[PDB]
Amino acid sequence: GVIRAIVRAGLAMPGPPLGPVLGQRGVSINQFCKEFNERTKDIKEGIPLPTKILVKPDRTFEIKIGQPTVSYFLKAAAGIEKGARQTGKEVAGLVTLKHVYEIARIKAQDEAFALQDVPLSSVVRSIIGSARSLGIRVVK
RNA sequence: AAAAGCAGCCACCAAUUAAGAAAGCGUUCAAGCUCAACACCAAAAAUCCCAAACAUAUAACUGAACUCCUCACACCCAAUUG
Ligand SMILES: [Mg+2]
Repeated sequence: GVIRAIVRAGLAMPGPPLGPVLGQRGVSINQFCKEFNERTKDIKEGIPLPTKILVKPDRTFEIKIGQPTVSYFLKAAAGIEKGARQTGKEVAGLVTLKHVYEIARIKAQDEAFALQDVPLSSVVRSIIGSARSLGIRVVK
């Protein structure tokens, strides 16, 4: 019916997360990989991009890609790749306010990513809480 | 190389208008099914089980050599004794 993937854009086509996991349901991996590579080339690579693949009963696909994620997104915005081993103890990310405003503004895009709130405060609160759960803390 | 929500540890925020970084079930692994919440909502052993038997007429009856009623009283213990 519907599957949710998070394979990295730059990553061409692995095996487990796109081979047997999908073969059990019968698919055409060629077209899926081609569309994924096209969407990856359409924008700078090196960032995960979710997707809402719509598996039709006629063995046809209609991929629906979106904006980057939140984990790696904030990890790259703060400047640290690997996260903390124990949070919130092992602090790491220390983001200011202007960067948070900018990242929230550029994230406020795809409606499929839960954008049922008119103001942006409610939306940015979610990513702020997610960062708090991570080894990142909001400065100022 | 993997556990993403349950091989192991951390904090467990918070957007859905209004509620789990997940309380179970099932997944190598994700897939699927529920829940927390919201909208009216005790019996068994060998000859054969063993007293008939009734729930609905007024709390009181029956029941000794125990006590009493007429008379006179020494006349219900092993061994032993007087
Ligand atoms: Mg007498």
